[PDB]
Amino acid sequence: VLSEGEWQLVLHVWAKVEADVAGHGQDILIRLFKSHPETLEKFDRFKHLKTEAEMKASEDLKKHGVTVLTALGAILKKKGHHEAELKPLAQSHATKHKIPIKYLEFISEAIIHVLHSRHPGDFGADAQGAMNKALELFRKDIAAKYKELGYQG
Ligand code: HEM
Ligand SMILES: [Zn+2]
Ligand SMILES: [Zn+2]
Repeated sequence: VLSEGEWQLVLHVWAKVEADVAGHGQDILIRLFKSHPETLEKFDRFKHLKTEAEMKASEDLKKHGVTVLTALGAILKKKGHHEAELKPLAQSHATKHKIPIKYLEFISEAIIHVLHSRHPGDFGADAQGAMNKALELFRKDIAAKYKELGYQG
């Protein structure tokens, strides 16, 4: 798991995200969809977006990026004790949206990339390592719930 020093790194970086939730959210979803256009196919809501310029122009996509980062932030702030927050998310993503764990890996890479792009000075390799560990813990706990419900992978 994460050391206290590592949680400190994660939580101090997150405060920088909270200074511009919509901007980070929009950048992360666009990075995901450009890097892995197969992920776009899971969203009936967005699958009509064919080009990067169309994604940037979508107010609805920006709104969902706020939804995603708000939910992720609430989880990170629980410092590993996130069972009540994580369970409804695992439920809906396994049983309704049908999102494979690999796509959670892809969005984790997108988050790291955008944090680096927006915060090149402050987001050094130690914070990157710590953020990677936090996102791994998130995936590990979701995967456990997926396995319980008989989805896993
Ligand atoms: C950081 C990881 C993620 C977080 C925190 C997250 C959070 C959420 C939240 C809070 C909702 C709305 C409530 C719900 O339906 O559960 C949602 C909806 C959804 N999510 Fe996720 N999500 C994440 C990753 C993904 C990925 C990687 C995909 C697909 C590749 C995905 C697909 C969806 C879809 C299809 C919906 C329904 C959207 C709609 O039609 O309104 N999510 N997400
Ligand atoms: Zn891909
Ligand atoms: Zn706008």
